[PDB]
Amino acid sequence: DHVYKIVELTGSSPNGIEEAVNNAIARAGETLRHLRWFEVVDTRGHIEGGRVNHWQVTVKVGFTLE
Amino acid sequence: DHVYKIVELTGSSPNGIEEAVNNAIARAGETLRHLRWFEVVDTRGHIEGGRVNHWQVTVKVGFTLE
Amino acid sequence: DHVYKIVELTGSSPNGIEEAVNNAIARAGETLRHLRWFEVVDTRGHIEGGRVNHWQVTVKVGFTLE
Amino acid sequence: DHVYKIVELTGSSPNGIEEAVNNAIARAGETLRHLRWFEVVDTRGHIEGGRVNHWQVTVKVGFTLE
Amino acid sequence: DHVYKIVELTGSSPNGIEEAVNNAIARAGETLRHLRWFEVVDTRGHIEGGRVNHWQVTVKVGFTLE
Amino acid sequence: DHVYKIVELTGSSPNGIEEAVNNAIARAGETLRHLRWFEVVDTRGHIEGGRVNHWQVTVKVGFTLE
Amino acid sequence: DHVYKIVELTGSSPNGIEEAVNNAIARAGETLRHLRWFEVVDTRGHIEGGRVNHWQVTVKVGFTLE
Amino acid sequence: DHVYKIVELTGSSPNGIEEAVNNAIARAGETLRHLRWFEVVDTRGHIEGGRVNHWQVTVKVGFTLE
Amino acid sequence: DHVYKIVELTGSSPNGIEEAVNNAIARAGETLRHLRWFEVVDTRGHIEGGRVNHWQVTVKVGFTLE
Amino acid sequence: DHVYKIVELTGSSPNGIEEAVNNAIARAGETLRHLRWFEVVDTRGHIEGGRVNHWQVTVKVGFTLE
Amino acid sequence: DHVYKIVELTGSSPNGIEEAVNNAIARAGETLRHLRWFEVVDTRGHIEGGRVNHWQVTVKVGFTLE
Amino acid sequence: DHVYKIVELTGSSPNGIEEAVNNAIARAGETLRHLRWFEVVDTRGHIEGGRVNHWQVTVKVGFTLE
Ligand SMILES: Cc1cc2nc3c(=O)[nH]c(=O)nc-3n(C[C@H](O)[C@H](O)[C@H](O)CO)c2cc1C
Ligand SMILES: Cc1cc2nc3c(=O)[nH]c(=O)nc-3n(C[C@H](O)[C@H](O)[C@H](O)CO)c2cc1C
Ligand SMILES: Cc1cc2nc3c(=O)[nH]c(=O)nc-3n(C[C@H](O)[C@H](O)[C@H](O)CO)c2cc1C
Ligand SMILES: Cc1cc2nc3c(=O)[nH]c(=O)nc-3n(C[C@H](O)[C@H](O)[C@H](O)CO)c2cc1C
Ligand SMILES: Cc1cc2nc3c(=O)[nH]c(=O)nc-3n(C[C@H](O)[C@H](O)[C@H](O)CO)c2cc1C
Ligand SMILES: Cc1cc2nc3c(=O)[nH]c(=O)nc-3n(C[C@H](O)[C@H](O)[C@H](O)CO)c2cc1C
Ligand SMILES: Cc1cc2nc3c(=O)[nH]c(=O)nc-3n(C[C@H](O)[C@H](O)[C@H](O)CO)c2cc1C
Ligand SMILES: Cc1cc2nc3c(=O)[nH]c(=O)nc-3n(C[C@H](O)[C@H](O)[C@H](O)CO)c2cc1C
Ligand SMILES: Cc1cc2nc3c(=O)[nH]c(=O)nc-3n(C[C@H](O)[C@H](O)[C@H](O)CO)c2cc1C
Ligand SMILES: Cc1cc2nc3c(=O)[nH]c(=O)nc-3n(C[C@H](O)[C@H](O)[C@H](O)CO)c2cc1C
Ligand SMILES: Cc1cc2nc3c(=O)[nH]c(=O)nc-3n(C[C@H](O)[C@H](O)[C@H](O)CO)c2cc1C
Ligand SMILES: Cc1cc2nc3c(=O)[nH]c(=O)nc-3n(C[C@H](O)[C@H](O)[C@H](O)CO)c2cc1C
Ligand SMILES: [Cl-]
Ligand SMILES: [Cl-]
Ligand SMILES: [Cl-]
Ligand SMILES: [Cl-]
Ligand SMILES: [Cl-]
Ligand SMILES: [Cl-]
Ligand SMILES: [Cl-]
Ligand SMILES: [Cl-]
Ligand SMILES: [Cl-]
Ligand SMILES: [Cl-]
Ligand SMILES: [Cl-]
Ligand SMILES: [Cl-]
Ligand SMILES: [Cl-]
Ligand SMILES: [Cl-]
Ligand SMILES: [Cl-]
Ligand SMILES: [Cl-]
Ligand SMILES: [Cl-]
Ligand SMILES: [Cl-]
Ligand SMILES: [Cl-]
Ligand SMILES: [Cl-]
Ligand SMILES: [Cl-]
Ligand SMILES: [Cl-]
Ligand SMILES: [Cl-]
Ligand SMILES: [Cl-]
Repeated sequence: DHVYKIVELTGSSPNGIEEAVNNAIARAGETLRHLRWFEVVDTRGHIEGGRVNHWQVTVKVGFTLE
Repeated sequence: DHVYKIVELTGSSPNGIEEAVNNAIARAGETLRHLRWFEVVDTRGHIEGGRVNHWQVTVKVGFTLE
Repeated sequence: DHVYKIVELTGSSPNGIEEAVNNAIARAGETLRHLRWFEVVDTRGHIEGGRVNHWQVTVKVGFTLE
Repeated sequence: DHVYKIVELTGSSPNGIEEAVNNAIARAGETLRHLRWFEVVDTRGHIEGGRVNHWQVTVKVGFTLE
Repeated sequence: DHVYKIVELTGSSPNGIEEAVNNAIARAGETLRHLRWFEVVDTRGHIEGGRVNHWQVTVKVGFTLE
Repeated sequence: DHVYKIVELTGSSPNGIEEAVNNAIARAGETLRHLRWFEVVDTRGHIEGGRVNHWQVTVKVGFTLE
Repeated sequence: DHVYKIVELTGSSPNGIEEAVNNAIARAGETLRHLRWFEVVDTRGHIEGGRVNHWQVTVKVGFTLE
Repeated sequence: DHVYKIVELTGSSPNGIEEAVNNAIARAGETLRHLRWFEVVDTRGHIEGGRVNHWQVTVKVGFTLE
Repeated sequence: DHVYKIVELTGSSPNGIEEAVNNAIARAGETLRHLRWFEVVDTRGHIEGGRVNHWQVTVKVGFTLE
Repeated sequence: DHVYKIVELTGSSPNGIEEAVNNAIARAGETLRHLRWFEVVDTRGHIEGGRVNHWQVTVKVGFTLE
Repeated sequence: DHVYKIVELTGSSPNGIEEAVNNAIARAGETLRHLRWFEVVDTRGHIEGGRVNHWQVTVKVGFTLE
Repeated sequence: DHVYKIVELTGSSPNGIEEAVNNAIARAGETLRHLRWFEVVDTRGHIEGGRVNHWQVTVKVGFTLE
């Protein structure tokens, strides 16, 4: 039966990890269809002043190809 | 002296990463004894609609065998 | 152009992942200068009673050497 | 001269590993062109009753961009 | 919500890879309950004469703890 | 705030590593927009006679989705 | 044929690496049966004063399930 | 006691994974002696038309040196 | 006898990989002493226009502590 | 609460692994303070004649920053 | 059809990465036959004065056994 | 200048890790020439009764080809 595609995206947020991945999954939902699962590959961030100003979570999203 | 066992559990939460690991550690605490440390091995999730509905954190938990 | 040094630090917090990394980055900012980016290498923790009492996030922080 | 794109797909089959990858490569062949090589990244599966009902092989497929 | 345990088992078979994992999953199903997914970690084997006499596939099996 | 996509490309050159990645980035720039960073994942090549005739560098390219 | 379970243990010793793994295998031998092979995953330790006071070797032990 | 050498071979087959490794092991058995164990390192393949025409399993074979 | 320290630095150059590492090693040579070996951990870069404007090679440098 | 720094050192000894790491930890203890834990990253060595004359164990040492 | 052997060599050069691998492939072509592909495993080097005097690229070369 | 070959051997010993590698390096020195360095890839062992009877250290040995 089924075939899936896995794209790598990195979501950003000034607020934290969960927010960063949700942004990435929201932006994927706009353009792709049948989002099933994801996997966090990596957590990074930008430092401004002496503080984190962007959390950057890169993520693999699995979705059904029809 | 002592010997430790490491078990692999994956906790689930609709709320996020810290809640998902806490759930895993709570469930381990009911059945095992002398939980000492843990390590996150992996963060994954399920997507429903175009949103994350389950954060799935898999974790290794170390505990003393007596 | 520029050369950067990457140091490995692990931040601690009784509250969670983002707080743990912020602590690490705060302490780095006191002593180093020109902090540019970071990467999370590893999330660990201590368990007291049957609950997490310390989140330990180890992180690599990149900063410009002048 | 040539530049290649690598896409990550996961093929499914109730029958086994080879069949799962063939399904993934068939579905890629429908939409893409000049498939040259593949690499198995990962073998997973779903368990129903106490038996495997889906073999899930994830695969990287390299193809020529023209 | 839910919590899963992941155990590592290595199944054996003189016939090949799918049979080896099925054996492992069968033996897990006898003793454990609510087997949900698995992941192949590793494929090894024993060589007798100049031929493979045992396929050894080590696998991670996830199951719901209730 | 922002969201990035990461695509995997492998560039080719009969001259060497830098040229191979530049080709890949050139070809990505024709079709994609807002290329921000890249990472080398892997260096391979084809041998013809007893000499390298193609350097194949596979690379991950990050770019802003708008 | 045979199906094996692999458990992860970490043995401790104030003396060194071999002693640490032997303690882990001894404690496994008390409770499990048909220990066949082991693999070292990791060597760690505790530092007291400015000296190692515990060698911590984590180890995967494979054993036959009957 | 003994000392072993591990050589890396990749076997090929138009039929599948088990056949590919058997070929590699057969060819090793012709030239080497006392083949004891193997480990799969990697599964790759060539695509011709839109179909797999070669399965290429690379494998590490351990054998006793006398 | 001798004990070594390994620091992680990332060198930059608009020209390529070797120049980037040389810059890192030059800047290490100014401040440290007895540089013995290095290892490349990682090759990254910045893209400006549709072209690489900085090669970023991160490197581990080993040097004798006396 | 607390923040730790992890430094990478490689200790040497003509005698063996434990001696090598002890030398590394001794040299760290002279200069740094509040050494808490270590992890072995890697074991290497130099061969002179047809024998090992230096054991080189590289190690990560964690210590409290105050 | 076929069977390949992979050997691991490390080529050296005072000039850089491409030269180092070419040396390794040249020396392999003298003694082996039917060199098909290679893969860079690792880039290291020796530092003399405060400068790189040898680039050491270790490489895996695949060649047809007939 | 120079070119090195890396071979993978696994040394055995009922006594421990250092002895097992020394055996591997001794057996390599009988047949090969100009052994320069080695790296430990892996520590395994056989369990007899409830005790380790063979320590199996696999090692990569680098030697000059002339
Ligand atoms: C090796 C390397 C890694 C970097 N990683 C990141 C990153 O993960 N996130 C980020 O926002 N910027 C990253 N940067 C950009 C960094 O913040 C940069 O030095 C300044 O943004 C421009 O000098 C990286 C730069 C280098 C050289
Ligand atoms: C390779 C692969 C990985 C998957 N990983 C997950 C996961 O991490 N979490 C999850 O809830 N479901 C996972 N699923 C199940 C996925 O959500 C599935 O397609 C639907 O649940 C049923 O089609 C996975 C499926 C595949 C094929
Ligand atoms: C292999 C190993 C790993 C450990 N990792 C951690 C850790 O990540 N964080 C921590 O607070 N303690 C850690 N500990 C210490 C653990 O909590 C310890 O058993 C008690 O603190 C003292 O016995 C570790 C201990 C061992 C043996
Ligand atoms: C960490 C994790 C990994 C999973 N991986 C897979 C998978 O690889 N394939 C799959 O079909 N389902 C997967 N699932 C879904 C699993 O079968 C799930 O529990 C049920 O499908 C719904 O509860 C996964 C779930 C979790 C939590
Ligand atoms: C490093 C090492 C790895 C081994 N791996 C396996 C294995 O994966 N499967 C197996 O049946 N035997 C394995 N053996 C045992 C091997 O077959 C052994 O030499 C004979 O069984 C007894 O000498 C291994 C032995 C060593 C030293
Ligand atoms: C395991 C494997 C890996 C290969 N890798 C490459 C590669 O990285 N680049 C390439 O041009 N060809 C590669 N080839 C193709 C190789 O050059 C092939 O043997 C001839 O091109 C056709 O026989 C590979 C073949 C195999 C079996
Ligand atoms: C990231 C991390 C890793 C640690 N790993 C270990 C370990 O491997 N062994 C150990 O005995 N203690 C470990 N500890 C505990 C460490 O010794 C701790 O700081 C003191 O024991 C209590 O502060 C670890 C602590 C942290 C934060
Ligand atoms: C990065 C890369 C990896 C490759 N891997 C393989 C492989 O695993 N097996 C294979 O038969 N050919 C492989 N090839 C060769 C591929 O099939 C090639 O593009 C055509 O054979 C000649 O253009 C590879 C080529 C590249 C550039
Ligand atoms: C996950 C991630 C990785 C990045 N890595 C790098 C890098 O390696 N080098 C770099 O110069 N900039 C890097 N950047 C910064 C990137 O160029 C950035 O999007 C722009 O510099 C500012 O938006 C990175 C950014 C992200 C989100
Ligand atoms: C890829 C590579 C790795 C090396 N690793 C080591 C090492 O781990 N320890 C060491 O003492 N020397 C090492 N050497 C140096 C080696 O012993 C060298 O050939 C002689 O010391 C000088 O020719 C290495 C050399 C190369 C080319
Ligand atoms: C952990 C370690 C790694 C080393 N790696 C290398 C290497 O990659 N190349 C090299 O030429 N020498 C290497 N050396 C040798 C290093 O240059 C050595 O300190 C001097 O050559 C003799 O003291 C290494 C030494 C150690 C201890
Ligand atoms: C996955 C696997 C790994 C093994 N690894 C080893 C090993 O590292 N050393 C060894 O002596 N035997 C090893 N064996 C052989 C093991 O000891 C075996 O069960 C008995 O020797 C014959 O049943 C392995 C067997 C399996 C299935
Ligand atoms: Cl990917
Ligand atoms: Cl950003
Ligand atoms: Cl996945
Ligand atoms: Cl595990
Ligand atoms: Cl769930
Ligand atoms: Cl641990
Ligand atoms: Cl802490
Ligand atoms: Cl980085
Ligand atoms: Cl499926
Ligand atoms: Cl590839
Ligand atoms: Cl378990
Ligand atoms: Cl999983
Ligand atoms: Cl090409
Ligand atoms: Cl990245
Ligand atoms: Cl302890
Ligand atoms: Cl194993
Ligand atoms: Cl830069
Ligand atoms: Cl090193
Ligand atoms: Cl590091
Ligand atoms: Cl030394
Ligand atoms: Cl650690
Ligand atoms: Cl190898
Ligand atoms: Cl050299
Ligand atoms: Cl090496």
